[PDB]
Amino acid sequence: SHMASMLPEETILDKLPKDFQERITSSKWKDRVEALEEFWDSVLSQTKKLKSTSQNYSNLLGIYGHIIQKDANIQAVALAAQSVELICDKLKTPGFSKDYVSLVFTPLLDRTKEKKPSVIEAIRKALLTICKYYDPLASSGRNEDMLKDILEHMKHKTPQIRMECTQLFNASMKEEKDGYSTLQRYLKDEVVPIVIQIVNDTQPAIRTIGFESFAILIKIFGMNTFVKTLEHLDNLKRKKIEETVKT
Repeated sequence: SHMASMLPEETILDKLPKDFQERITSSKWKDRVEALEEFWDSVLSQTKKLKSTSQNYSNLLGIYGHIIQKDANIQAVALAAQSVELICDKLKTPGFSKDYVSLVFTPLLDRTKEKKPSVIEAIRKALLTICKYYDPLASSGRNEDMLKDILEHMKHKTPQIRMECTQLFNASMKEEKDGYSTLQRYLKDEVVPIVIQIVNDTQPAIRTIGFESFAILIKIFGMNTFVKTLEHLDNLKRKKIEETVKT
């Protein structure tokens, strides 16, 4: 006698094998991967909607975060990233809390140093999903901590990290449809200085991402507000950016 017809919520914490803790902390690579893969194949991969109430996902997410941050086996890293992505996407907000985010966000940003296609793709997907539910550019300003973390990684000494994190930031700018106010507050004093460094990088792959960043910024705020910055860049780079705005 009610109006809603909803998808039932599911639980997964009760389905973690009793030897999960033991296997996930084993020195043997196969022990960790089998534990991760079996839980993924039989439980997580088929999950459609997760229950938040009285379900404390911190331990599990903490385990995944630790793996992403320190595991020497990139296959275990990929599996952990895939698992985190799933939990965030099926629990959504407010269930997947900022406390939960803290257990996995920096680890993922740090691990963007990985180059193996399948591994970095898994890390990328988890980061994009987390940023979808917790928009770093949120006008509320609630996620500026995440924004600062991303901006800091865009200045990382490791080229792969600068590139991947700048691409993540670009995705956030392109996906934004709920207010540009926060992005604008960070624009001239924090964002532009970093994008300029990316655009002037000696590596062409990095410069390309930088041109994309500036082009996106121009499509959002307009050309006029960046005239001073653009006029200071090398003539060739300015032209590259203008051309990218069209593409």
